[PDB]
Amino acid sequence: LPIRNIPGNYGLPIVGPIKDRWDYFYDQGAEEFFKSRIRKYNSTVYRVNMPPGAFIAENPQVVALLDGKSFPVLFDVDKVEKKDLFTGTYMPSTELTGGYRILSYLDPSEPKHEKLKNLLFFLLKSSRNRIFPEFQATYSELFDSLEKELSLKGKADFGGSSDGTAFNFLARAFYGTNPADTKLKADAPGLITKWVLFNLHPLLSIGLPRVIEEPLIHTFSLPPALVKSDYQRLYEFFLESAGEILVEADKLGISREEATHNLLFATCFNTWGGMKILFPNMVKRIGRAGHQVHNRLAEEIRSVIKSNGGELTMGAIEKMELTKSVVYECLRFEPPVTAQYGRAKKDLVIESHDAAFKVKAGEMLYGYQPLATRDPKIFDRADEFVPERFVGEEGEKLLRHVLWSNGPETETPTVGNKQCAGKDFVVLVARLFVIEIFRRYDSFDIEVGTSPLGSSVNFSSLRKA
Ligand code: HEM
Ligand SMILES: CCCCC[C@H](O)/C=C/C=C\CCCCCCCC(=O)O
Repeated sequence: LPIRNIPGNYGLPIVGPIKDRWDYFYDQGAEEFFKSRIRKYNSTVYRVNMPPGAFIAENPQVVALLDGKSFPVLFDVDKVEKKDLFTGTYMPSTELTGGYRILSYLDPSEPKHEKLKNLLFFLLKSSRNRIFPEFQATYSELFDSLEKELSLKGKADFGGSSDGTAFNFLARAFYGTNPADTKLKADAPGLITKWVLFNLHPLLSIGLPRVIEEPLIHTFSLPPALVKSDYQRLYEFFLESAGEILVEADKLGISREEATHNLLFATCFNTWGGMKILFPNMVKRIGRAGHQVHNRLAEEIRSVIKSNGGELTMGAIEKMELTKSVVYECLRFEPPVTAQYGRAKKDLVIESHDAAFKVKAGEMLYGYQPLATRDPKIFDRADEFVPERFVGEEGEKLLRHVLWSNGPETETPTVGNKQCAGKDFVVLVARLFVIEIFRRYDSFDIEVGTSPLGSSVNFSSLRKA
C-alpha cells in the first residue's frame, strides 16, 4: 500500500478543540462528526480533537482509526500502551475509587493487572452455577413489573425498572446476596448512577442546552467529595457481601481493601453500567427487527427448551442459532462502548484499506468502534441489522470482526491483554435476556428515545405466549 500523510488538523489553540467539541456533542453528534470528516479527508484515518479538552484533559489531539483493518492495532499490547486511558485523554480522580488505580486503568506490564484480572476470572467462574437460576428469577420479576406498568399506563419504561433488576441479579449471582436484605435496600442504582456521572460527565451530554452543559459538565471535573458518602455505602456492601471472593483475593496476594474497590468497580461500573447500555439497545434493535423475527426467535427458543426437557442449560443455548446470531448482531451493529484508546509505544505503520500511515511513538490512537464494525469493506449489508448474519459456518467466521470486548470475538481475554474480563459472561447474559423475552412473549412493540449513555425504551405491547 502507498504511504499517505495522515490528513486532518487540530485548528487553533483553545478554539479548535472547542469547535470540534460542539460538533461532537451538539451540531453533528458522534457518528456524523466522524463520517463527515471521513468524507472531507477521503480517509478512515485522520487527525482530530476529542472531548473533553478544556481543563479536564491535557491534550485532546488523537489519530482516529475508523475502519476494521486499522482499528485492531488498538488491541496489540506490543504496539500500544494501555495505561490510564480507559476513559480516553483524561482519567477520573483516584479519589473516586478509594485512592487506587483500578484494574481497568492498568497496563498489562503492571503486576497487579495480572492479579486483579485473575480475581475477576475467579469471581465469574465461581458464579457459574448461580447465573441461570438467579437471572431467571430476577428477570421474571422484571417482566411481571413491566406487564403491571403496561396495564396501568399503556406503556412500560424499561430502563427505570431494569436497572434495579440488573443490580439485584449481580448481587445474587456473584455474591449470593439479595440487596433487599442489606442496608443498600433498593438504593444501588441511584448511588451507582451518580458515581458513574462523576466519572464520565466530560464525555456525555444530558440534553441540557450547551450554554448550561458546557460550563457545568464539559469544562471542569465535578468534585469527588460530593459522591464520597454514596460510594461508601457501596463499599460497605461489597466489603460485607464479598466474603468468599475476598478469600481468593487473599490467596492471589491482593489486599482486602484493594480487592474490595476493584470488585465494586467491576460489578458497578464495568458490569452493571455495561448492562445498562446494552440491554435497552438490544430491546430497541430486536424490536425494530419486526414481528416475523420475534416469532422465529420464539419458535426456536421454545422448541429448543422443549427438546431439552424444559431445562435451560449452556448446551441448549448452543442449539439456538438465530438467538446466538441476533446477540452477536446487536454487539456488531451497536457496540455498547464506542471509544477505545491506545498510545503508540514505538513508531508504527498502520495499514488501512487503501493506504498505510506512519505514527510516531507517543501519539494517542483512538478508534470509534461502530465504524470498524459497520465497515462495508468487511461486512455486506453493513448498515443493516441482519438477525441471521452469524448463522452457519461462514457466518461464524465473521465473528473475528465483532469487537465489542476490545478484541476479536473469536479471541479470549487473558492476563496478557486488555480484552474485557467478562467477555463470556456478557455474551451469556445477553443470550439469557433474549431467551427470557421470547419464552414469555410472541412479539412486542417499543417506543424509543435518547439517553445520556445508550437508549431509553418503553414497551407499548407485550404479546404473551
Ligand atoms: C455489557 C457489559 C460490558 C461491556 C459493554 C463491556 C465492555 C468493555 C470494554 C469496551 C472494555 C475495554 C476498555 C478499554 O478501552 O481498555 C472492557 C474492559 C474490561 N472489562 Fe468489560 N464490559 C462489560 C462487562 C464486564 C463484566 C461482566 C466484567 C466482569 C469482570 C467486566 C470487566 C472488565 C475489566 C476488568 C476490563 C479491563 C480489562 C483489563 O484491564 O485487562 N466487563 N469492557
Ligand atoms: C457506564 C459505562 C459502563 C461501561 C463499562 C465497560 O466495561 C467499559 C467502558 C470502557 C470505557 C469507559 C468509557 C465508557 C463511556 C461510555 C459512553 C460513551 C462511549 O460509548 O464511549
